[PDB]
Amino acid sequence: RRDWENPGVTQLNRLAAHPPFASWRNSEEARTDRPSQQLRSLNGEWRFAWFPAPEAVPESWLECDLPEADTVVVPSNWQMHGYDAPIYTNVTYPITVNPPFVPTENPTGCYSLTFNVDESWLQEGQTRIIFDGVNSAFHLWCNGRWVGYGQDSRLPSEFDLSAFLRAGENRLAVMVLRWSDGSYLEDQDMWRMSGIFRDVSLLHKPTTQISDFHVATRFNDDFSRAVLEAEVQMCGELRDYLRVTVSLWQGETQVASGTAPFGGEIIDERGGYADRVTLRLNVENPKLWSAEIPNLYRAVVELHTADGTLIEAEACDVGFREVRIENGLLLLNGKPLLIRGVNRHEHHPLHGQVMDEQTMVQDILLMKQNNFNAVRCSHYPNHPLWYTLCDRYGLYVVDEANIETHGMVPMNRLTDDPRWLPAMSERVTRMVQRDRNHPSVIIWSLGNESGHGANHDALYRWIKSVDPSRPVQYEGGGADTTATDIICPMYARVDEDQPFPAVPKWSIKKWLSLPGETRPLILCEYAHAAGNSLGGFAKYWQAFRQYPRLQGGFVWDWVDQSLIKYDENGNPWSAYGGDFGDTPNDRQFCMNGLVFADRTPHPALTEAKHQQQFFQFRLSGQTIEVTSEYLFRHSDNELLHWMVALDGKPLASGEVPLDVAPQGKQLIELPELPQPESAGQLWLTVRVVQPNATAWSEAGHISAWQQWRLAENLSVTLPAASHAIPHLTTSEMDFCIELGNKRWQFNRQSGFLSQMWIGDKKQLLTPLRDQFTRAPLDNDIGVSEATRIDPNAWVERWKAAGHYQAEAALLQCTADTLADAVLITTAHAWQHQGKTLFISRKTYRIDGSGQMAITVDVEVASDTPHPARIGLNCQLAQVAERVNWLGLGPQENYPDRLTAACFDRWDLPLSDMYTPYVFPSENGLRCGTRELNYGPHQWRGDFQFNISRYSQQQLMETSHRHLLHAEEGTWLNIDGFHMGIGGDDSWSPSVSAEFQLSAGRYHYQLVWCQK
Amino acid sequence: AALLQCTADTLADAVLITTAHAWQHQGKTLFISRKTYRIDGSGQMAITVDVEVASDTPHPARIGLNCQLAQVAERVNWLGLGPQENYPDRLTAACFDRWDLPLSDMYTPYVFPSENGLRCGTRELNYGPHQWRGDFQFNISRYSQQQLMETSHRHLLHAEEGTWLNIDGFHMGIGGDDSWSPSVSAEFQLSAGRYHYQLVWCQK
Ligand SMILES: [Mg+2]
Ligand SMILES: [Mg+2]
Ligand SMILES: [Mg+2]
Ligand SMILES: [Mg+2]
Ligand SMILES: [Mg+2]
Ligand code: NA
Ligand code: NA
Ligand code: NA
Ligand code: NA
Ligand code: NA
Repeated sequence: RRDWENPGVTQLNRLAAHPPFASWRNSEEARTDRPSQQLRSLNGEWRFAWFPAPEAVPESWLECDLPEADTVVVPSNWQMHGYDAPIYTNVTYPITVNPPFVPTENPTGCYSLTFNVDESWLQEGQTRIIFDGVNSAFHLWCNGRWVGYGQDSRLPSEFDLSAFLRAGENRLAVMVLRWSDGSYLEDQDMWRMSGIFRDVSLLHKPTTQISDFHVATRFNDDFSRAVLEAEVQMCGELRDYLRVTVSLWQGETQVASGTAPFGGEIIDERGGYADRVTLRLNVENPKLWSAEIPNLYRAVVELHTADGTLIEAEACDVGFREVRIENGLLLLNGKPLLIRGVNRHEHHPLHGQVMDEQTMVQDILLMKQNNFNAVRCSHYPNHPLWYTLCDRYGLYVVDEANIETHGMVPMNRLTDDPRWLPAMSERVTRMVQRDRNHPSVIIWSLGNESGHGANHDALYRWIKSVDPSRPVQYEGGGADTTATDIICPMYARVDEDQPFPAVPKWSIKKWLSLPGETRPLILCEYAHAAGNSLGGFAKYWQAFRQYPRLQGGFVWDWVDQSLIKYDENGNPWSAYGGDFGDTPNDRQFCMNGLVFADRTPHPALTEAKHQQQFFQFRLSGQTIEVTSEYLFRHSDNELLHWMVALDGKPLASGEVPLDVAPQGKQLIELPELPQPESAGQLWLTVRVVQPNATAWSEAGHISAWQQWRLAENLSVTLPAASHAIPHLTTSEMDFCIELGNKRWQFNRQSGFLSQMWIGDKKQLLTPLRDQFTRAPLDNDIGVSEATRIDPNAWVERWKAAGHYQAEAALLQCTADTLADAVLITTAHAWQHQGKTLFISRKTYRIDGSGQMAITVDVEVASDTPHPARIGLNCQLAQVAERVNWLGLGPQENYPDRLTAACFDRWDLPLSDMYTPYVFPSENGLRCGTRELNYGPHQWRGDFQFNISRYSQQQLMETSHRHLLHAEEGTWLNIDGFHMGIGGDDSWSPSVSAEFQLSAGRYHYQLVWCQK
Repeated sequence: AALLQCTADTLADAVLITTAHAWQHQGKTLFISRKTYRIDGSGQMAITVDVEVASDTPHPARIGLNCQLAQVAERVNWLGLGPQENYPDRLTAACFDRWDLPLSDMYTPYVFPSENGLRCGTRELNYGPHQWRGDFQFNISRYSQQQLMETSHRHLLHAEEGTWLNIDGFHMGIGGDDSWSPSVSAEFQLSAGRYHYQLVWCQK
């Protein structure tokens, strides 16, 4: 019947969806969420055989093991075991678009397992098998007999096996199809894999059982009182002696308990639900749940007889919180939220899409430690443990239906088609039925990038109808359709409109006030983090804080979707689209996370942490004003450390306890500070420290910081008259300056400093020359390709203008001797096709102190695309261990992404001055630097710089980081100016005007000397 | 202005004068100005100016040079934004072109005297036998900034000897969102800390 090519058949003999069950036969166990002997895990070693198509599967496989089969671990994605290749495609479907058909060559994975079942499980009750996740469709057999079928790769499919099992050994056979009509609703931008990638378990339930239960919490006006309402449903034989008891606990303290026989209130002309009952429990002064303070209660649901015999018990963690939209604002417990969120795909560099507790906990800790309070399940229901962790650790969750049809044309071709409504409805309804009791879930999403169809409006209303406790959002069709309670655009900019036809992305500030608009705005996706990105992140947060209805967004995204591969020598390396022979593919577009696949932070993560801080600061004289952005908690685990330093040299510091109420302020007056002796700029740095450890952080954790320039005393003292005077030697080929053990060689043909000597040791491997280009960042490239060039992308504009091929034409090179120094004057023209792009005019002044002052003045043709940078570069002959500098750091920072960096004296091993982006590009820049020390060299001024063993040329010509080779010496790039990196999105120019080098004329000066 | 340095050097085809000044008040260094004057065999004087502004001092109204010329000419010819008075935050209406007006038009008769007549984005200025070239803002009139500041009514202003010239590498915005509180937007305040501009003074 080819059920996998029929959207009308999404399952066969599958049991109803429901909240997590464990069927405890002991109430204390249910209260403490301890393991249940009735819920068995079937994870572990299974038998597996790969086939090119279901027609290739031998009928013998149903009755017994295939000798050809291998023993593999389950859960897993069979691509991770190397049976076939994982495919990385963004929008374009991995299969020919011909709904509801899939390729005849359909990779088929045959899983089997021989397992034991005790007769006690079969003598009474019901035994069901639970598949938490099977990608993308499968048929199930037990002991050779067909059981059922199921689709939707991200929700559990359960089947009753009571009539198929026997005491002792039993064998399951699962035929998993890689492609199915379900694949048409699973076009998410991620690796396309398959298999039994989530847990498999067996659950025993009594015949008379709890088949479902919904927990809800209502409050009075000030949240000082609440009522917990628990609707319980049963299956099996109704008996007057049956009872349901619901008890609520706060730790080991029982807060409330209620008991009642089955029989619900009258519903309509035919009566009510004889198989249901609703318990209502009053709770005075409830401890409220929030991401700030994840207070949780435990609700235990007991099904028992009047005489007191327990039949079975179920339970869940309960978080008392109200979520509602009022007067245009999304409120949690009556307070307006500020969503510091991120989109998070379920991805592991080694295990593919199989999630484990350790990885989940690690992600959550990193998120909270970096000031994130919310996560969007892009773009499907997650592993069930994810919600439990978010409930307990405290994170707001957007639960999203597994529906994405991005590849359709138009995007809503299937979602506006009534014939696909059934399939879509199951993806939404079964998600709600499964996760509705989790307090962490505060918003339901109808899916992602599937246009806007009538099916969306229908399902939007279904959710509003069945669960009025949570708002529903959906971005498809313009981000503000009738299917969303929240304006949730993706990549809409702060001030710039992008008036696309039909689905425009208005400036978020403008969007809010469009005629008749009243809803809150929270970006479902923003700040695309591809490689060296997040430029302009501060601009979003300034807007979020100033506009009440701009309530945040979810960054795109958490982790790079890179996979590990091994070279000829067995060494591991990060691979992306196309590295598995997969084609077509979208190469490196699968990597745009704030952290590498192994969870190591990208530099951009700290920018996010700083901008998402929960404490705001203002300075006025000696008074520091601390304002709390917390909505519910007092600062009961925070103290403020302050430090005043003169050009990196500490002069004073101290610490004051923070005692600020949510939304409150605290004034802190700094002690009378003694005036410094030497000249320089005094800097004030404050940081909030958490003295005590928490569930998500260690003692001493820094949660926020800020800096201010205090008094500055300009140096007005002149340097003592030098002893010696530099000697100039003029030859037809060079201008040589000599002073003591130092020598400078200027080539008169090139007009550049070609060599410098300290003693008899050469200091340069490559002359010191102007540089106006950079190895293109992901944002500079966009979607441009050699086969499909995007003339609008920055990299293409630079290439077309000849920025990368420009040659220096010497216009002037002269030498002059002064009373105490030698002055070399040069002028160069960079041309391409007879076009003068840039003109650099310089003067080098070498005086008796051995210092070389370089003054640079550049002209940039107003009609050439603004250059990526304006500076100098050279390859130093030396390689040192440390890099010391007075400036912004310690991490990588660019003009439009340097708010998190702090001005101070930093010292790091050379290696930390290089950022290992999987896709090589300009990196490691540090801005606002007044002094740089490397080996025997020191550079002073006011510049930006990067230093590493990789030339810009190599970074630009290398596709993967593991292919980079350290070059001889050290490449130094010192810029007077550097273009922003952008990142509002990665398919169009996103560098704001104020961060583009458009002045036309630029000036900077550097002093080079021996440290 | 406290003088910190003033040297003279003779080059292959020119004379180079280098100076350094520090403007102080109550022992506080407000601004430091470093310059070089290069006079070549063609009679042109190239002036390079580099200024440091203490970060803790209120951002300055302008950063430039001024002097009282001995001559009084009838016309002012310039290649820049014009023809009317324009400032950094009020120059959108002005157009870049070659303008030529009588001296009086380079002065705006505001009833209450103040800085006025500025023209921005100017690459060349011509007055009498003088010619200034670069990328600066300037105003030129028979009234000193001092007189303008000390005179309450325009009718009480008297033309001074010669002509007062104010050439700025940079000039602060004039603001105006209201007139009882600071209204010059951040992007138009001179808060960069370090400023650079260059001019060539010659005779034509
Ligand atoms: Mg089907
Ligand atoms: Mg047997
Ligand atoms: Mg998509
Ligand atoms: Mg800051
Ligand atoms: Mg205009
Ligand atoms: Na807001
Ligand atoms: Na991507
Ligand atoms: Na505290
Ligand atoms: Na590259
Ligand atoms: Na006046």
